[PDB]
Formats: sequence, structure tokens, C-alpha cells
Amino acid sequence: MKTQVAIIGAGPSGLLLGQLLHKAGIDNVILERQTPDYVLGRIRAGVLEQGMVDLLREAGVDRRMARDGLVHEGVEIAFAGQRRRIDLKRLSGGKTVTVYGQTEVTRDLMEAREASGATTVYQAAEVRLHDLQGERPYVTFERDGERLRLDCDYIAGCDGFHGISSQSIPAERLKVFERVYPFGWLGLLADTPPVSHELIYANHPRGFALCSQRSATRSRYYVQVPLTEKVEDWSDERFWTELKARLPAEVAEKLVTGPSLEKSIAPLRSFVVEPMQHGRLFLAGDAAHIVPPTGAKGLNLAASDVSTLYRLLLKAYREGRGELLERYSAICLRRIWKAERFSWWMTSVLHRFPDTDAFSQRIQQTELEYYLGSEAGLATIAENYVGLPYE
Ligand SMILES: Cc1cc2nc3c(=O)[nH]c(=O)nc-3n(C[C@H](O)[C@H](O)[C@H](O)COP(=O)(O)OP(=O)(O)OC[C@H]3O[C@@H](n4cnc5c(N)ncnc54)[C@H](O)[C@@H]3O)c2cc1C
Repeated sequence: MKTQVAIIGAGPSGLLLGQLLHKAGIDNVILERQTPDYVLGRIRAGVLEQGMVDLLREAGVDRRMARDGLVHEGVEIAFAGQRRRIDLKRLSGGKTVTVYGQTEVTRDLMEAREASGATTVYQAAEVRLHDLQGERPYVTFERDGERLRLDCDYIAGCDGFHGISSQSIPAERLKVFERVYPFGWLGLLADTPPVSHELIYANHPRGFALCSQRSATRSRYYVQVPLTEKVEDWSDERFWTELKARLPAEVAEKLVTGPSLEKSIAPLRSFVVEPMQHGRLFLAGDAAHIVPPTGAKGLNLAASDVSTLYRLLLKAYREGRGELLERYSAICLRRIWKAERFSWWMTSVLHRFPDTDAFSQRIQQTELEYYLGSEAGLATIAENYVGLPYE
């Protein structure tokens, strides 16, 4: 087996990169450890930046999104008995965000790929990368007990947070930046109409709550919980009661509840690795960095990493300008750090932290009061939320 670009992982990063490359005539093979079904079971993201939307259109997979996607022009933040709407369109200069689930985006990409006939190997076990610094790197894996070898020119590590790619860069070459938060998000997906046309982020004394959606008849809700919690200790009944407790009364009373389709706990963390490449290997998406969900940037950062990698591979293959690939990490890290700073800020002003003194509580409240009450303050939230420009 030989291909031009080997891609590890068939989550949205690998699929999006594989689609863009296939359409430009660059052959690629995607290797995925799990089954299509398993990948399709991950709920995750709900909010997309315009840059991700345009990239899906460029990859030719935007029909259903254009049809089913909900374009949002504002978001709301509730705190201390107040509800403040941030007009994203006005304050960002016409930009907006699109609500379309990650499950959907993935489904759409998996379909486009199957129809194009590009190679995809699910259940590829024991993936190992070799000769990363040579001119001929290769990937080895096993399918049906047989160990196959895949020869290629470049390898894109799009295997997420628990992937094998990042582990393949010499530890003495990497710089890891990390921060773990003392809480997670308990999410509940229900077949009910959302309580609001726009999202509502809520800072409440009992802890954070978020009212999101997937469509007009499908909702996604979250509440902040301690890392010590087990999803089995949270019945649907218990979740709805807690959620109602953390929302403004007028919002809590319009809430249509119902049984859950999905329920899980996602712990929060920030994680950056530098550089994002080694020899013929380039990391993308969660494989290289993690942001807490508060700012809705994870999938959106994978999109810009992929857009950057794709464009640099085009130059190398099409224009014989392979030296440009050395700039991969520099370009990506600039956008990554700004998104990390925003996700960190959002997380710190909206959540309840354990062991927090009186001065800090007061400062947290004042941050919200200032930023939501100043025209310049609102613009900083909005321009960051819709997403900063791609380089
Ligand atoms: C609760 C929550 C809410 C979120 N909300 C948002 C949102 O609203 N907006 C937003 O932008 N982001 C959000 N995100 C983040 C977003 O879900 C992720 O950043 C995105 O899933 C990452 O895409 P990826 O392709 O890099 O990785 P993944 O989705 O993790 O896929 C990586 C793939 O690699 C495969 N793999 C793993 N190891 C191997 C191996 N050894 N060999 C082969 N394959 C392997 C995996 O099975 C997986 O299929 C949210 C995340 C969560 C958890």
C-alpha cells in the first residue's frame, strides 16, 4: 500500500482534510481505530464559526448544513438576576455563528467520502508511525490479524486527545502547556424544543448551566458538576431539577423537559503542544490541543488547522513548494493561543470555583458587569466568539 497523505483518525479533522485533499487531486488514506457507528455516536459540538462553514462549502459538503443549520445572531449571558444579550452580528461587524451538530457534520463527510471512493480503513488496530524524519515515512497497522504497511509522503495526525501521533514526537522536542479545571460538564440531549432561540450561558451560585440546541425539536443542556460525579448518579429527573434551579425563573418556567437521548460527563481542560509537527508528521485538531467547551472553539480550531495544512500541502504538491510546510506550527499556534485565552476567560467568568475568596468572587462579578455593560467590552466577546480571522 502506498498513498500520498496518510491520515490517522476519522473524526471531523481527518475527514475534512481527506475531503479537501481528495477534491484537489491529492490521494489520501484515512485509518480509524473504531467503527463508523462508534464515531457517529459522539455528540460533542453544536456551534460552528463562519470559517468552518465556508470550509465545509469548499469541501463540497454543505447541502444539509445550508438547509438544516441554524444561523445565530446573538447569545445571552445570565448572572446576578440579569440576562444580557450580546448582539454578535452588530458588534462583530456582520459575522454570525451556525448551530449544526458535530454528529451531522461527521455524517455528511462520511457520506461524501464513501461516494468518492477514497480509501478509508475502519478498525485499523495498533497503528504505529515509522521513519518520520526520512523521505519515505510509513504507517503499520493490523486489519483481520494481518499487519499491513502503508507507504506515504506525509502523515497527518488527526487522532484526537488519546491518539498515537503526539506520542510519536520525541519528548525532548515537545513543550506541553496544560491546565485541568476542578469540574466537568454534565450534558443531556433531549428530543424537546429548546427553551430559547439563542443560547443562554448562565453563571449561578449553584454553578454553571448552558441552554443549547441542535434544531427546533432537539435540545442540548449542560450543568457544571464536580469531577467526583458519576453519570449514573444523575437521573433525568435530577438533571432537570438542577437545571431549573440554575436558570432565571422566567426561563425555567418555559422549559419543556423530557427523557434523555444521551447523557455524559465531559471534564474540562486546556492543553497545547509545541511544535505541532515533526519531520513528515503534522498534528491537527484535538491531537495537538484541547480547549474547554465554554468558548465553542475546539472543532473550530481543528477546522483552521486543517485549512492551513491543506493549503500548505497544495503548495507542496501542486507548486513544488514543500519548504512552506515548515511554517505550519507558527501559523497555527498564533490562532490557537488566542482561542485558548478566550476559552480560558469564558470558563473563569462563568463557572463556580471551589475555595474562592470574597475578593475573587467580587472580581468575577465585576468582570461580567464591565464586559457586558461596555460597548468596547461587548465587542471583545463578540469578535472572539464569532471567531478571529484565519491567517
Ligand atoms: C461537551 C463538548 C462540547 C463541545 N462543544 C463544541 C462546540 O460547540 N464548538 C466547537 O468548536 N467545539 C466543541 N467541542 C470540541 C470538538 O468536539 C472537538 O474539538 C472535535 O471533536 C475534535 O475533532 P478531531 O477530529 O480533532 O478529534 P476527534 O473527534 O477526537 O476524532 C479523533 C479520531 O481519531 C481516532 N483515533 C484515536 N486514536 C487512534 C489511533 N491510535 N488510531 C486510529 N484512529 C485513532 C478516534 O477514534 C477519533 O475517531 C466540544 C467538545 C465537547 C467534548
